[PDB]
Amino acid sequence: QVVLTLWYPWAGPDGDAVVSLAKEYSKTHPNVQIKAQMVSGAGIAAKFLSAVAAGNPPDLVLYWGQDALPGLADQGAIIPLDDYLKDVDTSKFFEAAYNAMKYKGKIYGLPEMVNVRVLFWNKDLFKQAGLDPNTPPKTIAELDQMAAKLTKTKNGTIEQMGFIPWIGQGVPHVMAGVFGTSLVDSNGNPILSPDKNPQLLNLLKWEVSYSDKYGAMNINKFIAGMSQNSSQANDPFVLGKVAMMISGEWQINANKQYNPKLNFGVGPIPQAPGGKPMPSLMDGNTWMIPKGSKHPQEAMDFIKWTMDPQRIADTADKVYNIAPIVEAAKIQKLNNDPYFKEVLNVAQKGSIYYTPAAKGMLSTETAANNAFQAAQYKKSTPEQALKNAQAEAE
Ligand SMILES: OC[C@H]1O[C@@H](O[C@H]2[C@H](O)[C@H](O)[C@H](O[C@H]3[C@H](O)[C@H](O)[C@@H](O)O[C@@H]3CO)O[C@@H]2CO)[C@@H](O)[C@@H](O)[C@@H]1O
Ligand SMILES: [Zn+2]
Ligand SMILES: [Zn+2]
Ligand SMILES: [Zn+2]
Ligand SMILES: [Zn+2]
Repeated sequence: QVVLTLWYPWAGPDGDAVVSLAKEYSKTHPNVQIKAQMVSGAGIAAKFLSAVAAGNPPDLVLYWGQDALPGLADQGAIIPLDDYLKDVDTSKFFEAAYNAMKYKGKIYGLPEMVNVRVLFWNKDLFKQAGLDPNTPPKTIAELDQMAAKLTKTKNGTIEQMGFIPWIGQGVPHVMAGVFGTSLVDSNGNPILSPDKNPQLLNLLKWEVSYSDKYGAMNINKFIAGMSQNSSQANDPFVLGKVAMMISGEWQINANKQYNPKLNFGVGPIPQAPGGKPMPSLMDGNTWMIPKGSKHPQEAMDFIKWTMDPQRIADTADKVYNIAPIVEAAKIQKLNNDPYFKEVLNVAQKGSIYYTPAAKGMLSTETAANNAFQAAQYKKSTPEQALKNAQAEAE
C-alpha cells in the first residue's frame, strides 16, 4: 500500500548495497514498499530544494556528507527528528557522528556511515622509483620530494604522475583542515581571502606549485577521461597512473574491485606546515527527512531497521565504511583486514577534525572550489583568486 521514495547519492557498490537494503526491507514489510532512486549527491551537494519547494520531495534521503545539514535545517527544508527518536538509544552511535546531527537545539539527521580521509600510495611504482614501499611521506615536503621521483615526463608529455593535489579527496573543504584552517569562521562566515585566512593561501600556493612544475595543460591531458573527485573504476589511482592520492577509506573497495592485483598502501595524510600531524577529516553519510515527506514514520522505521548492529556491520563491510554504531564497528569483519586496520589506526592516532557547521557552507565551498581551479589554471594568481572568492562568497 504505502510506497516510500528514497534518494541515495551514488551508483556502484554503495548504490547496490542501498538498493539491496531497500529490497530486503520491503520483503519483510509487505505494507511498506521502498523505491530507491539514485540521484547524484542526493541533489544537494555544493534537485533537492527544487522538489521540496514544488511539494514533491522524496520521503527520505541519504547524503554523502554532513556539511549541508545546517543550511537545510535553517531553511526548514528538512524536518526535526526529536519526536521520532524517544525509542532510539542514540548513545549507541559514535558521539562525534551523532553530534554532527544537532542544529539550534534539534536533531535533523542520523549518521549512516563514518568516513575518514587517508593517503593511498602505489607500492609497485614506489619500488620502481627505488622507494621503500612501506614508507609513506610524513610531511608535505617529503610528499613533494617523493612525487618528483615518481613523475615521468617525455618532452612535456606526462607518462606517470607522482601526485596530483586536487584529485580524489584533495578538495578545498577537506584540505583546508590539513593546512590547519577552515573555509568559514566560528560564526559561519566565509574566510577565503589571504587577509582573513593566510593558511588557505598557503594551501592553494602549495597546489599551484604542481601546475607550475608540470603544466596545468599537461596534467589535464594526462588524466583526460578519468574520474577526478568521485572514486570509481576509472579514477587515476585505480588505473595505476598516479603513485599517491588522498581519498576516503572507501577507496580500498574501489581499488580491490577494479584491480585485485594492484599492490597499494593506505596511511595518514602528510602533515602540512601550520597543521597538525596525521591530519584527518572524520565525517559520514547522513539520513535526512525532508519537509513534505508523506510518510516520515515509515521512513524512520526503515532507518531504524538499517542501524541494527549486525546488519549495519554487514553493510559497512560491503562498502568499506566505518559503522556509525559503536558495537557494530567492533563486529565488522574488516577489523582483520590489513588495509582497514591502517584506516582504523588513523581514526585512533590521527589529529581528527570535523565538518564545520555554517548555514552558508555550500555556497562558500562553491566560491572556494572556483578559486582553486582558477589558480590551478593560471587564470589568476592565488592571492587574487582568493580575494575574488571572498567577494563571491559574501
Ligand atoms: O564512493 C562511495 C563513497 O562516497 C563517499 O562520498 C564521497 C563521494 O562519493 C564523492 O567523492 C564526493 O566528491 C564531491 C565532494 O564532496 C565535493 O562536494 C566536491 O569536491 O565535489 C565532489 C564531486 O562530487 O565526496 C564524498 C565524500 O564527502 C561517502 O559517501 C562514502 O560513504 C562512500 O563509500
Ligand atoms: Zn552495480
Ligand atoms: Zn563540505
Ligand atoms: Zn506513515
Ligand atoms: Zn519495521
